[PDB]
Amino acid sequence: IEYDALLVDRFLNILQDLHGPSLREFVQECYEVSADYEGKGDTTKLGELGAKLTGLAPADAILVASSILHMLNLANLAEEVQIAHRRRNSDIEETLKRLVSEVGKSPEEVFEALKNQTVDLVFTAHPTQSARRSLLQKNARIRNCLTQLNAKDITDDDKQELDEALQREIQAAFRTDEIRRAQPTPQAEMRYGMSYIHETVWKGVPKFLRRVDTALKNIGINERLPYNVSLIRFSSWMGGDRDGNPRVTPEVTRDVCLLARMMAANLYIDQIEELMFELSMWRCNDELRVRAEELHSSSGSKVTKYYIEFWKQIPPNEPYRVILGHVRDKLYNTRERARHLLASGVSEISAESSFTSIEEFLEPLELCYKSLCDCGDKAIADGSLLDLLRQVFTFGLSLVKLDIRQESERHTDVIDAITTHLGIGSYREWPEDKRQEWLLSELRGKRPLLPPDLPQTDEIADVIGAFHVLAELPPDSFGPYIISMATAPSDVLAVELLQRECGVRQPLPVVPLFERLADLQSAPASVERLFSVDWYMDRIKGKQQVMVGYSDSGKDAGRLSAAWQLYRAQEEMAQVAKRYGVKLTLFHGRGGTVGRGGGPTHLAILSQPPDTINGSIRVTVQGEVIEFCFGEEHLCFQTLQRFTAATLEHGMHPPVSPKPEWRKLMDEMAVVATEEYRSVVVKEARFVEYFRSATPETEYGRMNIGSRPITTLRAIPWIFSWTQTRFHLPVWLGVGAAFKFAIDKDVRNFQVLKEMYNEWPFFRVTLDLLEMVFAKGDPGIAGLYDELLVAEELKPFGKQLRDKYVETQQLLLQIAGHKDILEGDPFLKQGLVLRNPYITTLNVFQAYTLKRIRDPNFKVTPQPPLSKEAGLVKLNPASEYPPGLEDTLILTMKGIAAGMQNTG
Amino acid sequence: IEYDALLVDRFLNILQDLHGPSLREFVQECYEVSADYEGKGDTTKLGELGAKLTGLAPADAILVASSILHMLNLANLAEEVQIAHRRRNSDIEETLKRLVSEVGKSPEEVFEALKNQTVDLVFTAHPTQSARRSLLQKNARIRNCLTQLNAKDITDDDKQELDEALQREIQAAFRTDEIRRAQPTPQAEMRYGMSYIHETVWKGVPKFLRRVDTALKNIGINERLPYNVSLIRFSSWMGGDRDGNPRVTPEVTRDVCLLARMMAANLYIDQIEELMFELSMWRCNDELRVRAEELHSSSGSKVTKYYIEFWKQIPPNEPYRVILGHVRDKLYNTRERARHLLASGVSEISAESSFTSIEEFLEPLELCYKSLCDCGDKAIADGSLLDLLRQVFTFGLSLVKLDIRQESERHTDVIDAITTHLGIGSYREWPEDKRQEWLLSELRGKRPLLPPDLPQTDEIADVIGAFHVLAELPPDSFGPYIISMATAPSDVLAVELLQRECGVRQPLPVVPLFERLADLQSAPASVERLFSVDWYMDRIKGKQQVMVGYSDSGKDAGRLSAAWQLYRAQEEMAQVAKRYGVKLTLFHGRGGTVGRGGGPTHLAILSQPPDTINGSIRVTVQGEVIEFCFGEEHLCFQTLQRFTAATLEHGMHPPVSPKPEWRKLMDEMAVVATEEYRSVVVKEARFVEYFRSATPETEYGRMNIGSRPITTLRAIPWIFSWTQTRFHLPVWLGVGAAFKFAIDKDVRNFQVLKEMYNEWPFFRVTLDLLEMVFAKGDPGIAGLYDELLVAEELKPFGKQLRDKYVETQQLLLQIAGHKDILEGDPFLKQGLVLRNPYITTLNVFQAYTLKRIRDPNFKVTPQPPLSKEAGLVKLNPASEYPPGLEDTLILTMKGIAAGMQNTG
Repeated sequence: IEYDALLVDRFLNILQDLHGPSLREFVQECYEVSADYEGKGDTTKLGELGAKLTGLAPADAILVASSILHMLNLANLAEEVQIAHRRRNSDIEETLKRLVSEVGKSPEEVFEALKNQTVDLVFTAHPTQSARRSLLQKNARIRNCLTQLNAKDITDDDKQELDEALQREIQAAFRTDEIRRAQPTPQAEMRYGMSYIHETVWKGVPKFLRRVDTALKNIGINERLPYNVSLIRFSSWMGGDRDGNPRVTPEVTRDVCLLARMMAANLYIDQIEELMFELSMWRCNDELRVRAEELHSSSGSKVTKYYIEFWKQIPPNEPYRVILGHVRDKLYNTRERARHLLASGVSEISAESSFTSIEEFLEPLELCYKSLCDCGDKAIADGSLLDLLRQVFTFGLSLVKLDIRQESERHTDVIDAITTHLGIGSYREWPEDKRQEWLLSELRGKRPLLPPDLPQTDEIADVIGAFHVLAELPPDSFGPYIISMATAPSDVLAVELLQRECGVRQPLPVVPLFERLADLQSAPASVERLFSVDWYMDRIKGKQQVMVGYSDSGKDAGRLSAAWQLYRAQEEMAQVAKRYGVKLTLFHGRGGTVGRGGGPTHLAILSQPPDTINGSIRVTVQGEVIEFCFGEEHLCFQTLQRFTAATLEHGMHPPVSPKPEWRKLMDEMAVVATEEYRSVVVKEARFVEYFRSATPETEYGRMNIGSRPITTLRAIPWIFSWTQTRFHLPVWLGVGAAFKFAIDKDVRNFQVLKEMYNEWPFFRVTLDLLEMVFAKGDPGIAGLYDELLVAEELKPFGKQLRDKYVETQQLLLQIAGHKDILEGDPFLKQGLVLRNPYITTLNVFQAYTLKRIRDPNFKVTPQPPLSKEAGLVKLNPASEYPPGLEDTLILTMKGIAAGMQNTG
Repeated sequence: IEYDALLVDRFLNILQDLHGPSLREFVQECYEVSADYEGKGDTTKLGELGAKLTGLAPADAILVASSILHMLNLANLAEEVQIAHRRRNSDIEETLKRLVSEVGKSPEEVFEALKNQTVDLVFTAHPTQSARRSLLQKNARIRNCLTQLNAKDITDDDKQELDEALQREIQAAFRTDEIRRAQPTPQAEMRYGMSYIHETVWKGVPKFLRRVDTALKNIGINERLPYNVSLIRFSSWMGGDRDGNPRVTPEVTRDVCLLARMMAANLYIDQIEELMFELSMWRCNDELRVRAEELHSSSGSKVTKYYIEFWKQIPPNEPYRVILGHVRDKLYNTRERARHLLASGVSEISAESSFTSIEEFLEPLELCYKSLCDCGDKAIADGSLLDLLRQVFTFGLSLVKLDIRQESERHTDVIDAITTHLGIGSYREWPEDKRQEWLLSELRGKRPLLPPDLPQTDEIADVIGAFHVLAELPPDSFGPYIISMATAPSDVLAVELLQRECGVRQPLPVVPLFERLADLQSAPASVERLFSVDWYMDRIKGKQQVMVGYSDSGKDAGRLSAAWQLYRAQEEMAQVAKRYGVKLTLFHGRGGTVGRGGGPTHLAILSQPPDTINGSIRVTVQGEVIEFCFGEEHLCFQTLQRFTAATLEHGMHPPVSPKPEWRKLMDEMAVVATEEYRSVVVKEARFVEYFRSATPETEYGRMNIGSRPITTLRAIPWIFSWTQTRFHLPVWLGVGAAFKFAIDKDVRNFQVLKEMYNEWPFFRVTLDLLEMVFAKGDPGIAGLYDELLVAEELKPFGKQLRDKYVETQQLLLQIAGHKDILEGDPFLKQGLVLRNPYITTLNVFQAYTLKRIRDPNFKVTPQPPLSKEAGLVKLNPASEYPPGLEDTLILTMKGIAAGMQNTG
């Protein structure tokens, strides 16, 4: 609550210096009026505030909007810092002690479990990130300045300077345009998510483990965690996922996957280069002695004058510096090899001259470790050496594995053209049992099918291309090959074919994507049918993985229905696997907002059926969230902490399995929910009309968050639209009726709901999330958009919804036993209280802007300029909307999303 | 005394945890014992240790030697922390206040003077760094872990993980052979001293400067210190100084001056890259709008796939990023250019393709700074953009300038031979008057001289070739050409010629190096003569530099004499200059030890004739001192602080000019101090034998410190010798007599001696330095080497010096009015008490070790190996001296060197 006033005060001043009191006063007022609204709760303020803003001139409007955006951002920044300081002044050491003590588990059990556990976090570039790298940068700088600013040992002059620092970064950020003017490229996006790896996660992982070691010893286990074990791994979709996005061509993958390999190569060099300086021992293994001597006579060259450190030949007097040096040289060709490959077509540098596999890079390293531990000096080995070893297992030769995605109907096109051409029918019109026949005969065969004279097609080729590249690059640089909207088992085979048929060394594994409601239901079906194919079941080798999507599930049905459906689905799927003895691991397509399956990490894991993780899980970090989770130091350390602590516990101390009673009621409710949902968003004709009216869903594409070039469509904008209007329709629409039903059915059921909310994790967490949403909603604000945009005829329709909101919230609070929303979290409300008034301003602002943009005959009374006098307006060359209107709008969305902490 | 134990304690725990509880104890005992002598004086106990020590197995002798070495080392580490942590609770701001407040100066007068001040700190690689470069890395590591381990906001886990690291690091340095086996190379030496630049000084400079900006504000001036103004500058000798060192071929010169530019260009990139992410405003100069418009308009729309950031074309909406990006590329070439010129022979990268002059590089950067200013974002410009500008004006493209040093005679060798080969006789035999006449006319001629067919010694080449390398390399990468042993005006005119006769664009400026007493006295004349030759005066352009040695200077003549002479030297020289209106600046060849003109920065600059410094001053940093003065960041900041402060005062608050009485008496004691001096080193053949008899001089080389191979000895080895044996004979020799004499010549002089040590800065510092010297010398250890290595013959001669020593020390304390030594510095004495007992033990282990070499028939009763065991000793294959002696001797030196915190 302190830093808040600090960052804000600072900003307000800069504002005044750059633009003069007049304007600083305006922003100052807006807050006041919004306050009276958020405080006394009198709706007259919103209308008054509206008069204040509709008068502003283009430049002032763009400024005013921008001003609130920055203040809001700052708020979030202050909050992070405050959270960090507090909580230091959850934790594995905790969960271990708790598991061993309370739950009582042999430390060996823990240790083992820990060893056999792996949480793969895959970053994805879903258009969920609003801020641009430019501002995200200034932020990390302000965070850092704000921290050192609270240093309890900095002199006077010291502080004085740090302050000046904080201010100019604030001003610099204020001075840059936050409206990304062009759509990013797939390569640019990968360069974004990558920034975190070589800036916070790279040197983070090793530290995280050091703590996981300290913890282990604190529980008795006087043994560090083996460096080969990898508790957490990072994968990426930036460059691999090409579903619905034509811009991710097969070359884009070569480039991004090559560039990433160069970065790793580069990082490790700094590692080794120094490591050499540290391992200056001479007492070595009988084994290392040999290995070293050989490299001594083999090199013989020392003329490397361009080497800053360790230029002339290293004497065998320093055994490790010898091997390390070698490893380094090979590392340079690996970096340069890639450079050329990227720059020109090829490289003079030979394949054998560089590292092409992880084993090739480990053998030398591992050697030093053994040598050290053997010749005594183990501790010296457990130092920087142990850290590097861990990095290699976590990051490997290409910072992160790359997944691949593509809707199967594309694979059908390819396979169909191949059959048509060869004169053997239309694979398309083939019955599933027929396709499985042909496809299985082929997989068993030995004779090539891919005809060289095959008639290509931009897409029929774009897909073959992808596969080829998969063959070019190493086997390790890739993750699984996901098949969007793929149903029948033939769909998984058609890919198994193309992989080998397009020549692929170690064909990557195939994993289906069950997201649409329907697919999630018939999910355990296709799953079993697939384990019934001998060939497959045989090449699979026990290990199997399937991806479950959280976004579209509740888009076509309720949130409640979907939430339960995904539970059931991954619940059964876990048996259809257990029955066929396959280690099925689930890939969770969790978003940023609760509406798309998001929410606190430990809670989300706890809400998953018992016995369906067992130390193996993949989870998506959608764009925006990457910032949230690994933006800072401590932040990253928490995300890693959180994930492994939850996954570990969910295994050795599973959640409760739903009582038969609950299941029945749950299944029954889910129906009511979906019937309630589809009834209004689907069955109601004029709904969509009302939808594209009371919300800025239409203007979503203007922000330019991604590189993807209507009722039945898109989900990110869907969630977004109501998050802006602060209504959250989608997140709760079902729940209203689902509850009233279980009660109107039998009065005693109410006591059941209360029973569930108190004993069933899935259910408590599900409700607990909806409370947070309601805590960020405001039917008042929703009404304003209605009144201003929604037509007269359907005006009353809005009110109905407005009522369902309230009704659902009461029911929600009763079941939970809360007399007040977020009655549980006091600080979470404190924050809101400070924020809300700023958000409410941007709301009213957005509301009237849309009003002006849509109704060109909406008269307004223009006020006199405020800022000291525009090119600020000329920043948007050709705009379809009049003057400041566009930029202003993009700004409001930018900020409202900021204050809310969520884009979509 | 805090870490003083913390560190030592863990060392032992590791020591016994690695070699057996016995060795830990033995080492303990040897201190326990030696602690008694230092606290008693009965040299009787000493003999005991000697017996035991020599009776240790070769392997154990090493271990026991290294232990006391690594221990003593630690003491120096814990002491560096004990100072920071306690000081963190001299200063320019202070000095600026004291000047405007107390001295009554105009804040504008102080600012102005600060803009015209400059302090060139010249790093050199003298064989003074008796520390392994591989060991230094680990010391820094330790210091860092010691500081952090003593924070307050760290947790228990944090503390345990840190203390854990701090040990594995101490164990790392121990498990590493501290004796360098292969002698260094000129390239390896420039590399050692260079690390400090990019590892500390590169970032340090901008910081120190901002602070100065802060100070200037904290006293009035609300304007920053212009970025083009450089308070400090960095220069090197490493690769340019070839005096006395043959191994520095003219190739090594281009070699290092090339590598340096590759590093400079390199560092600049990391900076510029970063600053590209910062400056992201869209507002700019009409000038910059135009400029950036062109760059974007041209240079295609190319993408650089191997570029991590800003790979694609930059939009012109980011003016600053356009220009800066172009600077980055220009930078990448420059970095690649030199990279090639080193490794291969030439480069494809064009001349225009990269940066050649600082102007090319500045022009753009300055364009931005002014653009940001004009457009209101001065506060933004003063951020990272200023720091870079400050670096550019301080490091240039070379990073550090290079001085070239060659003995005067070596230039005669050439000129003499190019006359002998031509018609006219011999230069060498010509009278000085002749030399000037000829050389002058020759310099005014138009017809060549240097004959093609001229024969060439392996020496006449090494000098003429060097002159060619200077022709090739760029003018900005060179300092002056320093003529060691400068004597007469011809000496300068000879290089003035040779230079033009070997073809040089910008003939480096030539500067005399008056180092022998003889030349010092005559110096003022020479300097005036050179100002007399119209030709020279015209090429001088008003400025003039002249170095003055301390090392060899105090060699021929006693310390006192030399010290006084040097004063008069610069005293008159200044007057001469002043007479001809020449901005004479002096280059100070200050050593590391008091014997080579060492001591506290401020004290030193203080003890210099008033009105000789003012504008500028150059100072050397002899190898060992570099680690000192720039080892840590806090060290660097303070060093910069010290110089600029001291230097600023000496200008506005000059010291007192000696009183005629003082002058006279000084001159007198001067001759008396040399008399007693040379009389024992020159006018005595019995001496030379005692030297090689009592001090381990002939062992200096066994350390492979630098690459450089009676009066035939250098300064360093000289002092090194008497410093190990704790006698420091060369530093106090003359003094004793100078005093006694003036005490007899008259009694009123005792009151005049005291009267001087109170009011005259120079006379004070000199004695104060001495007191420290004596504060380290112990005649006990002095004579111990007699009864062990001194010939029974001149055994008394030794005891005769013993009495002069003690007589001198006594009289000193009398003049200073002190009871004890360092009486006025409880900290230091407290340090000797805890450190000495260790140094002693090493002296004991050294005096006997020298005998086990000098006297083969020395019977010593062996003992059982204390450690748990061969290969240790077999680390030195080809060694003349028996088993563990070769190594133990070098070790005992290295160890004592650390104890005394000085070598040469």
